Amino acid sequence: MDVVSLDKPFMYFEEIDNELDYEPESKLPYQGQLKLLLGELFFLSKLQRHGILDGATVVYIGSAPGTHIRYLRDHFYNLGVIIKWMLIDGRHHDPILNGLRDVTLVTRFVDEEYLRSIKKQLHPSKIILISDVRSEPSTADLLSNYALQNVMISILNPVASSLKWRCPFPDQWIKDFYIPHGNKMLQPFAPSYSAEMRLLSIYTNMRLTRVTKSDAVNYEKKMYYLNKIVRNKVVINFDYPNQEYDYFHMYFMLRTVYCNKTFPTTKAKILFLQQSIFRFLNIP
Ligand SMILES: Nc1ncnc2c1ncn2[C@@H]1O[C@H](CSCC[C@H](N)C(=O)O)[C@@H](O)[C@H]1O
Repeated sequence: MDVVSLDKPFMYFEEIDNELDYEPESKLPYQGQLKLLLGELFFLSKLQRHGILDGATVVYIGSAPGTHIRYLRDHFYNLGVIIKWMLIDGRHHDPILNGLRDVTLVTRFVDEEYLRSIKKQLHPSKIILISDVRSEPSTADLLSNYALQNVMISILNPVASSLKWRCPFPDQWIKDFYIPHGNKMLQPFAPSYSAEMRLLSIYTNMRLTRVTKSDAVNYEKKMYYLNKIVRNKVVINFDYPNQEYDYFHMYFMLRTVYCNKTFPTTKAKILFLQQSIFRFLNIP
């Protein structure tokens, strides 16, 4: 691999400072669950900092199988953060999520009508929304997914939200569509050439923004450069057992996390955290 020297990785899509023409030419065990757990630990730990997580109910739509969620719940539980978890999915969840009084498992495909019923039952408690719903998917599938996610926000009115965000590819465009305002958080350990990110919103009332076909091209080119060039560098100045970019990226995400244990160095804290995550997910 190519070596490089960085002060920080790209955390949000806007920071990508170069593009590359997509080329059609296209590793870790349970990498999907690792990718989710990191982005959700990041998003939730940022809510912990703003003090809006304590006393909240996390509503996770499309959570099945959700093996990683058991690590989230344990993490904040051991931190003393009071959280209620409600995991709603058509498919069955990982049985590792069984027997937890603060985790409610719901087997159902959410529609507008049901979204109103869970809002009425949770109101006026703080709701935090996490959506990973997906119906390969077509641009029509994505458009329906993103329309449902919008309905999620307008009805559930969460204090904050994390939404699956992958723009349709320009050569599969259909129409302009709208998505919420938010920060486009990049995902370490995503599939080699995935252009998917997490749209993180903290609502002060939401505002929608139009996504055009020229935006689809910007996404394609920036994500390709990120996946082809950036994510294939070794950060030679980084002080860590593994210097590959994705670990550099993971490192910066993990240092926002809270810990009950005290460590002599930030590096020791990240190292302990990374091992704990990997051991639970069965990753060498
Ligand atoms: N309307 C809907 N309501 C609930 N779940 C939905 C849905 N549409 C799609 N899904 C779910 O979206 C999921 C996409 S994959 C989800 C992965 C999950 N976050 C994990 O932790 O492993 C599927 O499990 C599918 O059942």
